[PDB]
Amino acid sequence: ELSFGARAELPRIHPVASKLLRLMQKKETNLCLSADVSLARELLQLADALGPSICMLKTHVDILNDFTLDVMKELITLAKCHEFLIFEDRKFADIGNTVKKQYEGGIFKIASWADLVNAHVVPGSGVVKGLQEVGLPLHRGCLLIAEMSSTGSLATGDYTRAAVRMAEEHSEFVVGFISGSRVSMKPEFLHLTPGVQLEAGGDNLGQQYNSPQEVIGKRGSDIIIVGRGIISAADRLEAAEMYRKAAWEAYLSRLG
Amino acid sequence: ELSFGARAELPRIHPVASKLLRLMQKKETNLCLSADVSLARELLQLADALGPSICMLKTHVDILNDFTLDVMKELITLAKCHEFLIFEDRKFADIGNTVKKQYEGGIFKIASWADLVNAHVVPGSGVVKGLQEVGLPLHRGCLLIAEMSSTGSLATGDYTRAAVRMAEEHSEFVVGFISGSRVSMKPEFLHLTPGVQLEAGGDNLGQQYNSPQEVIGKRGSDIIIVGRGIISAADRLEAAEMYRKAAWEAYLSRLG
Ligand SMILES: O=c1ccn([C@@H]2O[C@H](COP(=O)(O)O)[C@@H](O)[C@H]2O)c(=O)[nH]1
Ligand SMILES: O=c1ccn([C@@H]2O[C@H](COP(=O)(O)O)[C@@H](O)[C@H]2O)c(=O)[nH]1
Repeated sequence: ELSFGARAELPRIHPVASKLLRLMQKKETNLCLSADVSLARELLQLADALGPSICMLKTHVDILNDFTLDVMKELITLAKCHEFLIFEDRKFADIGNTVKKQYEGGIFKIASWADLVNAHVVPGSGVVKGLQEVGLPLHRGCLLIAEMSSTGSLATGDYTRAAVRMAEEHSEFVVGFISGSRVSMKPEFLHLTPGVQLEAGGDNLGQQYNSPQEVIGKRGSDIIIVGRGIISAADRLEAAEMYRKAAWEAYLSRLG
Repeated sequence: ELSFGARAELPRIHPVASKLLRLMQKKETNLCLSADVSLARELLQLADALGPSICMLKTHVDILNDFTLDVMKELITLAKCHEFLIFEDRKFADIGNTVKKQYEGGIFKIASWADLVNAHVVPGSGVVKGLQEVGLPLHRGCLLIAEMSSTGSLATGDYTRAAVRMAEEHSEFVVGFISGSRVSMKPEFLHLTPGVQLEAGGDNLGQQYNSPQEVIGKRGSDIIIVGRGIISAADRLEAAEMYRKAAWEAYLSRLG
């Protein structure tokens, strides 16, 4: 098992994965903030204050009441200043011809500002081929959704194996997974795990939580994705630091 | 087997399904236009000219370069005038708590103007529960994606059966399916089939085509969804009429 800093140098590493792994090692953070807010001002104030604590800020641009491309420009300024990637959790899940348009165009122009996006594998590999036509020229990366945190998820068994095969066959663009665990034995791939809180529980719409120690330490994932565990706390900076320290120590203790 | 007009009166019919089935029968159309354009002016000119030929206009609001809510107001005027439903092909596919916000809020406010949306079943039934908490009060309907037209689709076997169960257990909100065939034996549910052209072929990104006669007549679906077969033709009105007549006669010949 290699450190994040050593994985950043692997021969087959994608440049976006390398950039991420280097800033994870430099800043001692494997925390991705899930910035699940409706106001641009709150998104940007969280990005600025929590930027030093995170390797990545995950967006849902389509829930931002006051989205503009200028908001995205200000978010990029903060991502460059504090050194984190921007991940739009758009979950592309259409035919290749459609997702290429949804990624490049419309009002969001996601590919212009998102380092990373993700896709469901259920439509078959055309979803990746369509995205990669926009993303490769724009030097972007993609995550494939191999496992999901929600109750009744059908992303199990052969489905998860199909996501891993699709990733390992599109390594020029696919840099890793949304998963609950290590699903690929290839260290070039990133594992990002949502459904994370320090306390046991869930929500009223099928979300299930596991702790940073469980998903990084026992399940072998790389990065925790945390929304409400931080966003709903009074002091979001201290909450981010709690999650960062939990995920970082779980990572170190797996390394030995 | 019942006519569309008789299915509109079934005891367990959803009001949105009933409205659709009545206008299908009245206008002799089971054609859904896939309005896959980037200009509001082209979307509205297609909606006006093809409105009389279609039961439904399917949007991807996120590929419109000049989306505003006032464009959607103008589309609703045309939908009311010509009598067709608006279906936003958003393919919601996240945890329940997130999709509720993606459906109601952000820039698009999809629930404010879309009669129908659709969802992938892969996250489990929380995706439907989240959507239905916005959609039920707004008297909307939802389609579940049981099968997909694209090469390598994993929406087969047990996955398709899970989509049918999830629909039949959420019948207050779920009115049918995106599918390649009849997947439910319950006549209250609508089957809408994309991947349709008159000629054999596909695209370069995994789309596969079958004819209206195949999907309506042999495979027992209700509605054809047609994009490029119409949109790329010179005379989009005549193309819409050719698809309408094909789908309508295939439906009549299965009725006897
Ligand atoms: O399997 C998945 C994939 C994405 N997500 C997303 O991650 C975030 C989880 O937020 P939470 O920590 O508040 O539950 C939220 O934005 C979801 O849309 C999951 O929760 N689970
Ligand atoms: O299984 C599915 C579901 C949706 N769609 C959508 O239907 C449309 C197909 O358009 P086309 O006729 O131009 O191939 C397009 O908007 C797709 O996003 C499929 O093609 N297949």
